[PDB]
Amino acid sequence: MKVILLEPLENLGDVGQVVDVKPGYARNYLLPRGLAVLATESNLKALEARIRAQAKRLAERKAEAERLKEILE
RNA sequence: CCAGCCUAAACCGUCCGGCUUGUCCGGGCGGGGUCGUGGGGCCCUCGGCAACCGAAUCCCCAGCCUAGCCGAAGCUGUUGGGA
Ligand SMILES: [Mg+2]
Ligand SMILES: [Mg+2]
Ligand SMILES: [Mg+2]
Ligand SMILES: [Mg+2]
Ligand SMILES: [Mg+2]
Ligand SMILES: [Mg+2]
Ligand SMILES: [Mg+2]
Ligand SMILES: [Mg+2]
Ligand SMILES: [Mg+2]
Ligand SMILES: [Mg+2]
Ligand SMILES: [Mg+2]
Ligand SMILES: [Mg+2]
Ligand SMILES: [Mg+2]
Ligand SMILES: [Mg+2]
Ligand SMILES: [Mg+2]
Ligand SMILES: [Mg+2]
Ligand SMILES: [Mg+2]
Ligand SMILES: [Mg+2]
Ligand SMILES: [Mg+2]
Ligand SMILES: [Mg+2]
Ligand SMILES: [Mg+2]
Ligand SMILES: [Mg+2]
Ligand SMILES: [Mg+2]
Ligand SMILES: [Mg+2]
Repeated sequence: MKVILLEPLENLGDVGQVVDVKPGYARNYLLPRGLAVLATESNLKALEARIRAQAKRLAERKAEAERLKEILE
């Protein structure tokens, strides 16, 4: 069972991270407690989004602060 | 006997719901697509088509079905209860 978890669990790993688990642990616990989600191709593709989103957002907030330093120095 | 066809998916637009604004997550609608010389999508170059095909869908008609109608040519005698 592949599931991207939405919470840092000492068991599995950190948020957003994808990891393998026994189906039971997922179907009967992680899933209902919302702690994690199915690594479905649909959701997985949407996870590639948040990465690119903030990979841009950060590589631009900092990218803009590259000119401010380019003048005060 | 005779005959071949429509979609799902990639792709684009829209509507509603969702987030952490992304050619992004889902749902419905429309466009796109449909085959084994493998085909389609998206990009570059040629018509930027009159045309050529065309129904298993509609519309009119013929025909046919459910009543009908026209239709040739004979008389006499005889037996017999009756020709
Ligand atoms: Mg489908
Ligand atoms: Mg598509
Ligand atoms: Mg669109
Ligand atoms: Mg859509
Ligand atoms: Mg709607
Ligand atoms: Mg909305
Ligand atoms: Mg959409
Ligand atoms: Mg469609
Ligand atoms: Mg078509
Ligand atoms: Mg079509
Ligand atoms: Mg084809
Ligand atoms: Mg080219
Ligand atoms: Mg052209
Ligand atoms: Mg052309
Ligand atoms: Mg023209
Ligand atoms: Mg006729
Ligand atoms: Mg007939
Ligand atoms: Mg009749
Ligand atoms: Mg008569
Ligand atoms: Mg008669
Ligand atoms: Mg006599
Ligand atoms: Mg007689
Ligand atoms: Mg007599
Ligand atoms: Mg007689």
